[PDB]
Amino acid sequence: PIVIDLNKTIERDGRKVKLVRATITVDPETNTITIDIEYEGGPITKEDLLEAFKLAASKL
Amino acid sequence: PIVIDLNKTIERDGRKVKLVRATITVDPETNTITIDIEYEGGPITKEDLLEAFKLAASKL
Repeated sequence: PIVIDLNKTIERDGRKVKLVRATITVDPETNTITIDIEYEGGPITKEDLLEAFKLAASKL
Repeated sequence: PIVIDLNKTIERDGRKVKLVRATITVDPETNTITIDIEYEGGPITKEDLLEAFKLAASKL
C-alpha cells in the first residue's frame, strides 16, 4: 500500500478540489494499478481524477 | 474507458518489459482510478508497474 502526499489544488470549471493523498494499490498478478484519491474540496469529476492521477505519478 | 499507447520498454533487473497499452478506468463516485497495463515482455513486478504507471500519466 503506497501512499503519496499531494497537497495541490485544482479549480477546474469552478470546482475547488484540494488534493490530500493518493493510496496506490499495485497488483502484479492482474497487471492492475488501483489508485485511491482523497481530496478536501468540491464535487470531483472524471477530468479531475485524471489530473490527480497525473500529479500522483509526478511525485514518485 | 481511456486507452493510452505506451510503446516503451523497461529492462529493470534483467526483465524485458515492452509496454503496449494502458486502459484507464476512472470512477468519480468512489474516487478510484483503475489502470490495466498490457505489456509484451518478461515477468513484471510491482516496481515495473509503477514505472508504466508513471509513463501512462506522462502521455496525457
